[PDB]
Amino acid sequence: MELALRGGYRERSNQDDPEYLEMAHYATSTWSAQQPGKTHFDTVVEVMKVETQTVAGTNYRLTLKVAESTCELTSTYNKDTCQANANAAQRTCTTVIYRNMQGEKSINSFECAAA
Repeated sequence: MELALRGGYRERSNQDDPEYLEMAHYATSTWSAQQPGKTHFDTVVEVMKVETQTVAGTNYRLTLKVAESTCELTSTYNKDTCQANANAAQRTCTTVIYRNMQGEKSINSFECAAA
């Protein structure tokens, strides 16, 4: 559930693999569903930075711009149907998704800066 190392992240391009965006939506929708007082999913406006660290498993550290979606938590999250309005408050969130060598992923951390 963790890969712990100081330094050793390598920047990757957000243009080079569609999985970074998929993982960003996974992390954002999953995290926001767990938050108190929340009525709607948060969604991913942009993957701003991608960095990865690998030993056997891999950490994906994604720096995201996130905003409240138009989808209620009582509905099923859909990445291409739950977009944020331009006037919704945006914030920067950083998430580390840990995927073990055998392909199982979890959200090791998800932290948002204030708007």
